[PDB]
Amino acid sequence: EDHTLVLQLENYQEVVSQLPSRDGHRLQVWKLDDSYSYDDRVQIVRDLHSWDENKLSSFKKTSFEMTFLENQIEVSHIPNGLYYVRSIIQTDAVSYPAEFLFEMTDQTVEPLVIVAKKTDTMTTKVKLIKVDQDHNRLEGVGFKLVSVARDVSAAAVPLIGEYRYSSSGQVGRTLYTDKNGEIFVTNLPLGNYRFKEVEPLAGYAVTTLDTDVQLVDHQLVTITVVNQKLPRGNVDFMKVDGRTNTSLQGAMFKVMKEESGHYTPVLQNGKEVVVTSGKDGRFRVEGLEYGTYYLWELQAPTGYVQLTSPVSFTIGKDELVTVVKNNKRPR
Repeated sequence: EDHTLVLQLENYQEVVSQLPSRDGHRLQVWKLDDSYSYDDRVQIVRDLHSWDENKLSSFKKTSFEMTFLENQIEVSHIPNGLYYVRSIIQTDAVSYPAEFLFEMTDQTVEPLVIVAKKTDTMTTKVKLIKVDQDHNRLEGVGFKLVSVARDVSAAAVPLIGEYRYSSSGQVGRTLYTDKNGEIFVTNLPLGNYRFKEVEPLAGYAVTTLDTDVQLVDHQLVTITVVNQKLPRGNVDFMKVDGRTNTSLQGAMFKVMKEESGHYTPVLQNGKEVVVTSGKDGRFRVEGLEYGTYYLWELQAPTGYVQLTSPVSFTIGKDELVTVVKNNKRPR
């Protein structure tokens, strides 16, 4: 009449981590009548599998206190009997369904140890495939996943591991393509989702920021997102006095792109790109993807006025050296 049952679970540490409280849980059981034998456990468990209250109506429904210890659960103060379990844990965050029988007799060595197999394992599944325009797979591209309600990005989706929904998971994560270009997410609730390409790989331009996906059942949904690999080019500059066309040393610029109304620094060789007109007026930007850029003037040549706006330039397939003119400060 005072037995303890020890339950070991799949992915035990992580499941526990997802529990609000390790304390106050109960194990729901049915205590079987004497027409049932533990010798018949395979067939019993099969015969009770398809839920029907008419299969259970003769049994005594009860429950026992559980505790989640470090690597296993203990279930406390269990009388002698033959007991059926359908669920070990069932919460808003975590479900651990499990169908088995256990038997306590006066001969039972304490504790009884059962390694419980998780049941009800089908899950939603979505696979994102990231490619370039020739369908090479792209590794290391970052996405965030958001759910969608009536077209709006309703929430950042919580996740654990790599990558599985959990309603008590972390909402702040960027998901990154693997060596096969793939992101794989399981157990998302049914519904409408959007993968947002928040972190493109340099050299590959975003075609569509958002890629929508709808999970209506448990069948794999695969979506393919296409990036534009951009060629690279160079530009030679020469800083001169605009009246005399003689070269000027010491004009400093930061190279920038524009994004959403502000200038942001171009990064190359592990830093922001700064260029300085040389003894001959010359400077240069090399490599650097096709697109539109700006020379943001940090410092004018001695004796010269600051340019009134940054110098725009476009790198593209289409002068041998681009001349940048400076006006001598009258004063």
